[PDB]
Amino acid sequence: AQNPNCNIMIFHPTKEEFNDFDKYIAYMESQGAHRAGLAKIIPPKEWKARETYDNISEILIATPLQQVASGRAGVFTQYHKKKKAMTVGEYRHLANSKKYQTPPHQNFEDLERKYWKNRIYNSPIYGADISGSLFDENTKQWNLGHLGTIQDLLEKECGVVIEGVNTPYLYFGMWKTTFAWHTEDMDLYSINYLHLGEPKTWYVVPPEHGQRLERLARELFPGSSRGCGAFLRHKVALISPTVLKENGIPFNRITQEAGEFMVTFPYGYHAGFNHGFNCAEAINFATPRWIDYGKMASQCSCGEARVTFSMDAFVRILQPERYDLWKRGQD
Ligand SMILES: O=C(O)CNC(=O)C(=O)O
Ligand SMILES: [Mg+2]
Ligand code: NI
Ligand SMILES: [Zn+2]
Repeated sequence: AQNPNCNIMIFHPTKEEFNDFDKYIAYMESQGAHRAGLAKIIPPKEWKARETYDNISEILIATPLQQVASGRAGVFTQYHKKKKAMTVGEYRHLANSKKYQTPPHQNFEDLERKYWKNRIYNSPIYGADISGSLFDENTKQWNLGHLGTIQDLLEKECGVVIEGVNTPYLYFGMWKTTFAWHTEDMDLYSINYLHLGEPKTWYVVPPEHGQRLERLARELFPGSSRGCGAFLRHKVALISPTVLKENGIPFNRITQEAGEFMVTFPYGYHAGFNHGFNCAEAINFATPRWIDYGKMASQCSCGEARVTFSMDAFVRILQPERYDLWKRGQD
């Protein structure tokens, strides 16, 4: 079995290997990449997402989110307080202000220490889940706005035609902006490109060990656990690497830099933080290997998780028994 220790693998495709997305994902899996839950893909040196980032300041962040923490430094939840709209130019200024800027640090490890020590004492502002793309339409390889859709994959695999579309989202981050522990909707894959700015640190649990994370989460967030049998779908809970190590949960960490892709694999729990002002783009996708994960994905039916239009068909077709109860949570 390839990659039995579930290490995060890093790939360096040639420009020739960068032509066929599906084939390259399947190659990575042949080498065991999926076992980690997360892989890094460094694009060929000839490749570019677009010519420059000079003209992005007028993108609107219609609902910036202030991420307010509660709990203790290594075990906390965050809630998202909606703030007034601002442009990317305004947001970049805000991220760079004395109140919100990255502190002096030695290296990524020192910054990671400072994040876990101090995150809860600040409330950074995140521009998340903004429908759109920063890939030039003329970028033909690994353009996250031109991937094959999850609906077409399900049709090709299963023969059922369904409604729904599949489009990318932009994330504008600052120091301490945080993504809570989660898997993707319907345990899909995700791909994330860091277009510009400061890094993003990721933590990931191997898919084969996801239930160990869930068990710990139920212990650490006991009221949330009683409220919902899939409360990690709410995307609000954080657990530090120190805490994971204390409880014997297998995980790995890696820092993504501007110009690099990360792929998360089905049922790979992941969490992370941004080092400073940055812009990422991400999208879910599917492969044939995903189908069985989609059929087994947990679902939130308490009403908190509230997700896209397109998830309806996935639940309806892959999880008909759950559909009724899940839909009640949706409405
Ligand atoms: O970059 C972020 O804030 C969050 N991204 C993801 O969880 C992802 O790409 O799956
Ligand atoms: Mg603009
Ligand atoms: Ni994700
Ligand atoms: Zn729920």
